[PDB]
Amino acid sequence: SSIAPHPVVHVALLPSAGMGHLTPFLRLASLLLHQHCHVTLITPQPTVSKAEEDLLSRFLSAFPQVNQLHFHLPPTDPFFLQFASIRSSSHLLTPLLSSLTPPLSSFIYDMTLISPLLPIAESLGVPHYILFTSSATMFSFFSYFPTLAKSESFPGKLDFVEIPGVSVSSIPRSSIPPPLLVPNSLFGKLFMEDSPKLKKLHGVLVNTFEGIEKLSLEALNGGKVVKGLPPVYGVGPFVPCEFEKVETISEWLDEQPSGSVVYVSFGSRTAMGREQLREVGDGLVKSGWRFLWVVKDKIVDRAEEEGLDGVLGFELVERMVKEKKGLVVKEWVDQSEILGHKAVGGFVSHCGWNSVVEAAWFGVKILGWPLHGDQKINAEVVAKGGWGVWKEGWDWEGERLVKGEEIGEAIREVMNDESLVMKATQVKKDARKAISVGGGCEVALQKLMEVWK
Ligand SMILES: O=C(CCc1ccc(O)cc1)c1c(O)cc(O)c([C@@H]2O[C@H](CO)[C@@H](O)[C@H](O)[C@H]2O)c1O
Ligand SMILES: O=c1ccn([C@@H]2O[C@H](COP(=O)(O)OP(=O)(O)O)[C@@H](O)[C@H]2O)c(=O)[nH]1
Repeated sequence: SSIAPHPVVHVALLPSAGMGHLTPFLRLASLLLHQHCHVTLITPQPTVSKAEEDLLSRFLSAFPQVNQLHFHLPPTDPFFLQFASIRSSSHLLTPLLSSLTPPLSSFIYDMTLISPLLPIAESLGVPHYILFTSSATMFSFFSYFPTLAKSESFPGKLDFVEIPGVSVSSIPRSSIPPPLLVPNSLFGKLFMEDSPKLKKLHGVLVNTFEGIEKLSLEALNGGKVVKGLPPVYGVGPFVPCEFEKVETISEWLDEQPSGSVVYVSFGSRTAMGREQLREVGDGLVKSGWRFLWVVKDKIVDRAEEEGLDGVLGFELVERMVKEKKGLVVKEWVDQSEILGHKAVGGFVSHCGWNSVVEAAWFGVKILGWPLHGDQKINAEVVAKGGWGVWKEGWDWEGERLVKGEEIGEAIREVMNDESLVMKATQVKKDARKAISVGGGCEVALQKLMEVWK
C-alpha cells in the first residue's frame, strides 16, 4: 500500500595512521557498499606516507558515491606521532558528524581513538564500534590489561600472560609488545586509558575467522576473558579489492616455475638496519631458491634517499645479478597480486596482521620473522595452526645480528616442508567458508545490518 524509497543505512568510518590501518577500513567499506550502505569516510590529512595518499585516491575514484569528510590536522616514530595527533584533535569532529545526511545509522572508528570518540558517539545516539586491526588474540590481551596492571609489581614481575581459553594459551615475557611493559609509552598509556572503556562499546569488529583463531573467538564471546565485554564479530578474512592495484614484476613471475618463488616483505612501516638488511640478502643467495625481495631503507616511504645499489653494496649486488634467481625492488608493490600468483610458494613475513590474513586467503605458508610490537604473538597464532614457523631465538629487530647462514637454512627448512602446505591449503579452504552463507563473516554482518535498520 505504498511505493517508497527504502531508508538508507548510513555508516561513518574513521581510520588512523598507516597502511595497516587504512587498508582494512577500506576493505570494510567495500563490503558495506556491497550491502547497499551509504558510507561516509573521515580522512585525517595529510597522511604520513605517500602509499596512504595514493590508495585513498584510488578508492574514492572507484566509489564516487562515498562522502569524504576532510579532517585537516594541526602541524619519535612518525606513525606513532600521527596516532597521537589524530587522538588529540578528534574532540573537534562533533560538528561534522552531527550534520550528516541522510541520518547516520552507525559509527565505526580506529581502536586507538576509544577515549576521545566515546563521548562524541554517545551524543550522536547511534550504535558505535571499533574496528580492531590486529588479531583476536591480541584483542584479548588488550581487554585483559586492567587485570594485569592492577598488580603492584607490574610491569616488573610478569613472566607469563595466560588468558583463559584463547588461541595462544601462554604468552611469555619475551613475546609481550615492548611498549606494554613501559608505563609511559604511547600504547601503554592508551591501553590503561582505553581498555576500561571497552564495556561502553556496542561491539568490536576483527579481521579474523574461525579457521585461524577459533579458540580466541569462542573465549571472547563466552565471558571467559573479561565479564561484560561487548560482542566480538569475526568479519574476516577481508578479501583484497580491485581499487588497490596500481608490469615487470608480474611478467617476471610469469616466467618462474609454479611454487618456486619465496616472497620477502617486512610490511609498510619497518626498515632493518643496514648490516641486518645485508644479511637477509646473503641468506637469500645461500638458500638457492628464487626470490622476490621488497626492501625499505626508511620507515616512511617519503624519506627514501639512497639507491638500492648503495643500500645493498657492491658484493651483494654482484652475487644476485650473477645467479639470476632473484628480483629486488625498493618501491610499493601489489602484495596481494604477488601472494596470489601461482609462482609464489612461500612468504618470509614480519607477521603484521594484514599480511598474515592475506597469506591465509591465498594459502601461502609463512616463515615468520617478527620484528616489533605484537608480531611475535601473531607469529605464534600462525605456528599453532601448523601453516608457518618462526625462530624464537632471533629476537626483536636490532637485539642481535641474525646471520645469512641461519637465514638461508630457515628458508630451506620451510620451503622443503610439505606439511606446511597441507595446513595452509586447509586454512585457505576455511577462509572461503567464512565469507559464504552461514560462515562467521556472513552471519555477523547480517546481525549488524538488522540492528542498524
Ligand atoms: O598491541 C598492539 C595492537 C593492539 C592495540 C590496541 C590499542 C591500541 O591503542 C594500540 C594497539 C600493538 C602493540 O602493542 C605494539 C605495536 O608496535 C603494534 C604495531 O602497530 C603498528 C602501528 O603503526 C603496526 O604497523 C605494526 O604492524 C604493529 O605490530 C601493535 O599492533
Ligand atoms: O610494498 C608493499 C608493502 C605492504 N603492502 C601491504 O601493506 C599492508 C601491511 O600491513 P600489515 O598489518 O601487514 O603490517 P604493517 O605494515 O602495519 O607493519 C598489507 O596490506 C600488505 O599487503 C603492500 O601491498 N605493498
